[PDB]
Amino acid sequence: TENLYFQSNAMMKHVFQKGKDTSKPVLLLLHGTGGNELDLLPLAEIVDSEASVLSVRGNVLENGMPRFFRRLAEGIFDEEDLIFRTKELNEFLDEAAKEYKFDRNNIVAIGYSNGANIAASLLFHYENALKGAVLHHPMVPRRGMQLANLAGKSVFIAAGTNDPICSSAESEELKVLLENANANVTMHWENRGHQLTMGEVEKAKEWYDKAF
Ligand SMILES: [Ca+2]
Ligand SMILES: [Cl-]
Ligand SMILES: [Zn+2]
Repeated sequence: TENLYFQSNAMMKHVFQKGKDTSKPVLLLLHGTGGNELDLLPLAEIVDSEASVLSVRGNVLENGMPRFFRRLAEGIFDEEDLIFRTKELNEFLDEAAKEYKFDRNNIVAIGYSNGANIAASLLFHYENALKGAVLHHPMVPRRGMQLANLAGKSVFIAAGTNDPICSSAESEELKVLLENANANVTMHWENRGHQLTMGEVEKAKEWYDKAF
């Protein structure tokens, strides 16, 4: 491998695995709080082994734990940092699409928790940052904002029933927000709290094969 200059000087630390089949979506992976850019690598394998993988480590630290944007407390985001980091990530997919010579307009995100949130934030703020997105246990990134039209864009949302972190009503609030902007939104339910489960990944694979 020799994309060494970028890997060291880009706006964001990440790993890239060029895929067996370039025509398939580049899978953008976004860890949850306190994880890292390797956590979700198993997910991509289960979802589309042939697909290119771009996996990113967030630029913010909360008590030693990688996060994609600052929060004061669970569910209370720094809204100025959120937009700045959403922009930052969008401007980074720009440079990574050039540097690794893949199609800027064909990227699909698999995020978990905090990682899912910035992914949903991209959907909200930047019309064409993502072709689609798998959101494992997301929240509403921000309220009261005009979304652009998400016409040909498909979103998978996996949420939990007995979840001490995200209320199921807020998970549906997210669905509705997204549909009102003409996204096609599939929604799967698990009843095992906030943990990311095999159950959901298998349903995401299924969904993914049908949407792309
Ligand atoms: Ca500490
Ligand atoms: Cl978060
Ligand atoms: Zn959850």
